[PDB]
Amino acid sequence: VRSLNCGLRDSQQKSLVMSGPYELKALHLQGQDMEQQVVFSMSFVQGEESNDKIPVALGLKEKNLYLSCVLKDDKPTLQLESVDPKNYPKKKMEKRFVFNKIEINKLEFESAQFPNWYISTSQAENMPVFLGGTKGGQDITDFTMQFVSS
Repeated sequence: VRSLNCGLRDSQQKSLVMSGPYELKALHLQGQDMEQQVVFSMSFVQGEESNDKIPVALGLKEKNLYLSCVLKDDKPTLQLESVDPKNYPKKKMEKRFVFNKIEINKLEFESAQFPNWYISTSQAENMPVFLGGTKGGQDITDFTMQFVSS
């Protein structure tokens, strides 16, 4: 299974960063808070490889943590789940972990497990990243892949 390493930044220039051990937040870096964005390991998994759609899995480089979509309090919710390093990424994986990466010049990440739910950020700084179902309103659903390198 082919993987890559990148950071993600919404369309408003908010970089994804770590909150505590089990949550992400978004805030404008560069000249405010310096350059360290979470490094994701994006794997090319199996599913419908539509037109501009590629099924991927988003993992926290070196944490053995994956983003997953689960129902909590009856709403599709983003959680970071533990996985066994022996078994992951590898595979063609479970649904809760698959996101359809939709290309536009920006990217959207739709929950494969919950069609029409997207990885979203608020307009406000330092807020948690979440699964949102509007794609219009004040929450951001568009991102760019950032180089980290080394």
